[PDB]
Amino acid sequence: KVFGRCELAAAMKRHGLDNYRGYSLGNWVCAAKFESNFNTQATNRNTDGSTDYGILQINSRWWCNDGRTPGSRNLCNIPCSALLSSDITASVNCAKKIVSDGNGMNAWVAWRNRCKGTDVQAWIRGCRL
Ligand code: NA
Repeated sequence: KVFGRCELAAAMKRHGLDNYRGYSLGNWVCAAKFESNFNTQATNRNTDGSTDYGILQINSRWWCNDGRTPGSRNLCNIPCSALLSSDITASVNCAKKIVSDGNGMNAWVAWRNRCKGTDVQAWIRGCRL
């Protein structure tokens, strides 16, 4: 599924991500824009052979099991395939664990490089929320 901007903002809010760990909803929308372009089926292979999955490009190194990342953990206790669903519940639940891990949203390198410090409210501007 390819979400619209305000449609994803609404889905993230419904799943309790708005101001989760003090990150406003525009921070989450901005991260999703630059990680996946709002596509739940987004995948990206890393040079180390881990893979990033879904709207927030969650990595198999630590967070999900894909059976092909030697030495990796599955700290969200999910198959990485669950992160590709039209239903964002698994991605949101896992992102809550990631952003609690100690470096906040810096875990998302696209957030640090493209969202952090910017006018992230623009990402929810005009949305009925
Ligand atoms: Na893994």
